[PDB]
Amino acid sequence: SELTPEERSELKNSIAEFHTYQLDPGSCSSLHAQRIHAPPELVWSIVRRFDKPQTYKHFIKSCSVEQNFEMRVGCTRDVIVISGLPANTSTERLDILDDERRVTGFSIIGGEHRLTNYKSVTTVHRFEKENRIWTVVLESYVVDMPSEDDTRMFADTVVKLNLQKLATVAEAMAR
Ligand SMILES: CCCCCCSC1=C(C)[C@](O)(/C=C/C(C)=C\C(=O)O)C(C)(C)CC1=O
Repeated sequence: SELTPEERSELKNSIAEFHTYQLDPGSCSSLHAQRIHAPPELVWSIVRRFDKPQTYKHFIKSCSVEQNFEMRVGCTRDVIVISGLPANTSTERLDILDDERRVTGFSIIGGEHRLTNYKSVTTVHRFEKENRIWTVVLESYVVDMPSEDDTRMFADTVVKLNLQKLATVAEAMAR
């Protein structure tokens, strides 16, 4: 369940525009994709909701935002992760929200974990071939490379699961 040459071709321009980074030495990047057999805007409605990432993020326990919270670039959230993980909390600034083009992204700017300078971008993309509408989501990130330990593996495993749960959650709401 990875993207076909055609989906790849269609998404080539989105990758160039939102998922291409100028790396700092000592940093790395990753790109993940997820087909979702559901409508784009449904997917998009969950992805944009920067105050409720628990809706589709596997390992989030709770997420609080400030009083009278309004969703704008520069606003933060404090995420608490579930028990038994090697992280407790994360605090995150929304770096992008384009409802027109369906692009968000955020940076992890503190918390009790070991990701250093993590920033990701998430984009939702509509597909159609004779009466079948479906969605592909792309998510990329940049982080610092890490004696101990193993932040890339953590990041890849977490985004992959979140993308699988996103799909599961949105395909249900397509009820
Ligand atoms: C080793 C089994 C995979 C679990 C390790 C991931 S625990 C974890 C989790 C679940 C995180 O939310 C990571 C989230 C990430 C990388 C992406 C995202 O949430 O979109 C942080 C608290 C920010 C960093 C972190 O360490």
